[PDB]
Amino acid sequence: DCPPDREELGRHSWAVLHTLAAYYPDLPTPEQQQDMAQFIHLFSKFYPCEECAEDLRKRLARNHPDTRTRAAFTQWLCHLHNEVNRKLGKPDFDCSKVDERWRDGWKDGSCD
Amino acid sequence: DCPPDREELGRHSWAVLHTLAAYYPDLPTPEQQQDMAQFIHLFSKFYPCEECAEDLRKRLARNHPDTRTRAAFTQWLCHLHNEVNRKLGKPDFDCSKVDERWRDGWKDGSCD
Ligand SMILES: Cc1cc2nc3c(=O)[nH]c(=O)nc-3n(C[C@H](O)[C@H](O)[C@H](O)COP(=O)(O)OP(=O)(O)OC[C@H]3O[C@@H](n4cnc5c(N)ncnc54)[C@H](O)[C@@H]3O)c2cc1C
Ligand SMILES: Cc1cc2nc3c(=O)[nH]c(=O)nc-3n(C[C@H](O)[C@H](O)[C@H](O)COP(=O)(O)OP(=O)(O)OC[C@H]3O[C@@H](n4cnc5c(N)ncnc54)[C@H](O)[C@@H]3O)c2cc1C
Ligand code: NA
Ligand code: NA
Ligand SMILES: [Zn+2]
Ligand SMILES: [Zn+2]
Ligand SMILES: [Zn+2]
Ligand SMILES: [Zn+2]
Ligand SMILES: [Zn+2]
Ligand SMILES: [Zn+2]
Ligand SMILES: [Zn+2]
Ligand SMILES: [Zn+2]
Repeated sequence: DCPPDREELGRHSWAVLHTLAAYYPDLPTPEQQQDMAQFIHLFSKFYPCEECAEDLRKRLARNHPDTRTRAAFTQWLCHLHNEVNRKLGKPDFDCSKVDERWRDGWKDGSCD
Repeated sequence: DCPPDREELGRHSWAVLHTLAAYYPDLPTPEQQQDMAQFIHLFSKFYPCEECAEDLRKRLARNHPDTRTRAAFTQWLCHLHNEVNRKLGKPDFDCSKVDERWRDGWKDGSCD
């Protein structure tokens, strides 16, 4: 029960972000589309890893969140995460698997 | 690497929320105060535990986030969490300890 470090906070943050994405509507209202884009922007203002937050705001200044549908947003966010992975020398996550990882469980049923 | 369940997602969500609070400014601008209140409201719209999110929106409809300073917000959020703890038959967290838990580490140095 110590304050989470960069690694622990980062993992939990992605878990939160990818989970919210995984359950976002397939057919969001215009308000939901605006709200979710604003949510990601606000996260970028307050994420307390200052280097991380700066990096993120830079990225979002060009690459605005795609919140048009669940499919779009889950893909958008998976790609954003892979950009961070690449910076940190981590492998790309296969974005075609984003639903298995964050909603449905692996196809082999190992999460059932 | 399975989709987090209610318990795992909840723990990580509180970790994220209390950490953002712990590092929020002592002297936030009016824009930061509005932004952080909006951030909490948006979280309440998208948190995918539907019972949880409903519960939260109900609470926030009366008890709006206090984002006036770091001290206020960390306390506000600790109290909000304790309301949820109480519903779930968990003990109250001592809010006077919120900085030890989420920023500084325990006074005994066990986190150093
Ligand atoms: C917006 C943001 C920005 C950050 N910027 C920085 C930074 O600039 N510098 C820095 O050092 N750290 C940064 N971090 C923290 C960093 O990205 C990691 O969270 C941290 O290094 C821990 O890495 P990890 O290997 O445990 O797994 P993480 O990258 O935390 O991934 C957690 C899990 O998510 C899954 N996953 C991995 N990639 C993807 C993907 N593309 N899509 C969907 N799921 C995936 C995997 O199952 C993985 O185990 C940032 C975090 C966030 C949320
Ligand atoms: C906004 C929100 C709402 C939720 N609503 C529900 C709900 O209606 N029903 C439901 O079943 N679950 C709900 N959850 C999930 C639930 O609150 C817990 O996260 C989950 O049951 C796991 O509990 P836990 O005992 O692991 O610790 P959590 O309550 O997840 O706490 C994690 C850690 O935070 C620290 N902590 C505990 N209390 C406080 C506090 N008051 N202030 C600061 N730090 C604290 C402790 O170190 C604790 O180990 C909600 C979560 C959130 C974020
Ligand atoms: Na660590
Ligand atoms: Na569990
Ligand atoms: Zn690292
Ligand atoms: Zn943790
Ligand atoms: Zn699109
Ligand atoms: Zn790219
Ligand atoms: Zn529970
Ligand atoms: Zn986890
Ligand atoms: Zn106040
Ligand atoms: Zn109360």
